[PDB]
Amino acid sequence: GHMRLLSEDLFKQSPKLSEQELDELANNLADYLFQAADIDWHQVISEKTRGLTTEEMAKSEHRYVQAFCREILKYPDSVIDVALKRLQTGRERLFTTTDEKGNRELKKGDAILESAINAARMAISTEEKNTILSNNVKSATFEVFCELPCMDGFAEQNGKTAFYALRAGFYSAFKNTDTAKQDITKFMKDNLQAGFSGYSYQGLTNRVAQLEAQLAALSA
Amino acid sequence: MRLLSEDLFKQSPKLSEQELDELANNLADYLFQAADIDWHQVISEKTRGLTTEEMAKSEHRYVQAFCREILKYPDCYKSVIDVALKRLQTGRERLFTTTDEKGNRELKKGDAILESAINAARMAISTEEKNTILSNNVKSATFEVFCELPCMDGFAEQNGKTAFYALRAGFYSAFKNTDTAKQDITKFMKDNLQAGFSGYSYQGLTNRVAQLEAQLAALS
Repeated sequence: GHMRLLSEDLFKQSPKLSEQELDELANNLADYLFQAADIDWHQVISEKTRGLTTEEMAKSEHRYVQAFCREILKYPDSVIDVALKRLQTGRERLFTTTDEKGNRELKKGDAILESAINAARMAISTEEKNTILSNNVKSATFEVFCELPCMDGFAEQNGKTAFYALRAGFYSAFKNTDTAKQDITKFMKDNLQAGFSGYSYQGLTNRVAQLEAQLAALSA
Repeated sequence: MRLLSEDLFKQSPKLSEQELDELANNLADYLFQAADIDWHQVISEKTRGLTTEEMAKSEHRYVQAFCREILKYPDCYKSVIDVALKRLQTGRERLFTTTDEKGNRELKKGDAILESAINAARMAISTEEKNTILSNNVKSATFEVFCELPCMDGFAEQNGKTAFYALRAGFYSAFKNTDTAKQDITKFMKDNLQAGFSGYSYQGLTNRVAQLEAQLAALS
């Protein structure tokens, strides 16, 4: 199943999982983690395009440069920086638009580039992403992880300190980018299987209970 | 000293046992002084009635004082004593009654300013008495004065909601019923200052775990 979007029980029934779909769940939760990771596109597109021309960027691939540059369509327009700035200016409706089988012209408008950015996000192979990231993979991949449903309130249930422990155990999770994926999966698996206990606060409370009951019944 | 923004918790261990006890003690004392007394949770107390001659006798000094102060107006018929009460919060600004002794007065209303009556009650009260008047409502009040200390400042933000709650509960349970209460809390205080505060603290639950592991492996 594709639900890592399980609001909580992701961290609940994982404990609690036979090695099969635990190794599975960890693996493709990792795959999801990369696949979702934001690339901060503006530098990326500018550095891939330039110094080319409107018709000639639409020529290449690089699927994503194309997917993004299907937005030369709104109106006329290296010169992509121009596009960016000259667009994000207003949230209102100004820039003209094309007509295919019939006129839809004064429309977005402020596309928020969810149009173009999203298009790109759709058109980029994930590996290209891994390479293009190169150790910013840490903050980005972790940053998808943080907005997961399962991770929804962690910061305020467990506190700042527990949350930082988790970030740091995540960055320390993989070195170097070479094995990045294989690394992260590991971490996911090991946290999914038991836990997440501390970094959980309850996990810790329980850990201490059980841990002093086995320094208790040690009688022997 | 109290009011130490951070230090108190971190630097309380280790003060010499005499200094620790001085802190635990003067601390209980503060919690009890600063306790917000919140009258009108006292109205339904022995005003149920009527409830007429109370103000006459009113064994406990606070009712004697308070009432013998609030009896100088018409008492507000035609909606027990409750009717009259309402006329003085929303009475703003009615400017009504209080005939002396002689005539006039005209009046303080105000609705007027009960604050004279509550000044009466609170000046007519001791702190031990306060302990008495609270009655299992002591827990909450004394706690929400304890969170007003500088050391408690960001406690739920660093350690999270769950720990804040465990801390509360642990505090509330610090005392079985009223008899020994001032002592119990003191013991609890001393108890949590000597060591820690460890969990409830996040960091302390961690060290506590790793140390119970170091005792595990240190022996076995």
